[PDB]
Amino acid sequence: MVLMTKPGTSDFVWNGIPLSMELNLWNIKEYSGSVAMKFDGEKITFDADIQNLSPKEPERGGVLGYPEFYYGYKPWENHTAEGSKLPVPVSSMKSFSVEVSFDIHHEPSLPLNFAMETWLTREKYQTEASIGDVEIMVWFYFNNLTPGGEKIEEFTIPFVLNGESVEGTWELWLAEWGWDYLAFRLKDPVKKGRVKFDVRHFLDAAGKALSSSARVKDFEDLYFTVWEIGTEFGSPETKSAQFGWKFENFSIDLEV
Repeated sequence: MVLMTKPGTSDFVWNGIPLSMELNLWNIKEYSGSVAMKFDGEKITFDADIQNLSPKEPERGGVLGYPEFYYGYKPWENHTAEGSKLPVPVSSMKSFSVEVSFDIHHEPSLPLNFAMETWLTREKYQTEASIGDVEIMVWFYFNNLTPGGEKIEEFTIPFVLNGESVEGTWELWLAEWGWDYLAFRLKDPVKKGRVKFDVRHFLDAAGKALSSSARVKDFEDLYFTVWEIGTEFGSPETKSAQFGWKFENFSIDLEV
């Protein structure tokens, strides 16, 4: 159904859910080698064997790319597939569960993570995030990579792993950049498996962590715009990257 072999975005429908896939190499100046992202109606796969890498914005440090798929409106791209129910204000979200099976492989030293995220914005359809907005990530896996900012707290948050109810311990990392960056990183990373969890628990934790903020105000009034799922990779010193992944059994349930 969808095959992309260079940076780009395509919409698709998976189990009746309208989505967008983005072979996202946003911070890569140029590369040699190959990338391929595919959706065949039942699974999305991504593979990369690229070299000659260097950051597009060196001084910002951080990752090189984030191949991913998402439901909703991604502000930085002013894009959403047609028929999405997002954005919705945080306060209207009773629940938003996400379930997916994943299998990630990568050369051993590669800075990489399996991360999902949303952007909470003051206006519904912004084209950028700035002071007053929030980026919230949820990392189920990481290899030789720490989130931006610094660790400020740990949260116990439940989820279903391979069909079993478990309690994860999540480190919350915070950075105040052009917007507020919050990353919850699971202490026992999982490289492969199936997870089902409710985004509402992460939004509840973020709100508690930002209640004293001088930048983020009226947290519950922000708009939950999108749910992105992918793998960030790279660092300012990564010159080549070989990894790939497969996502299957995806579903989301939004209750407002």
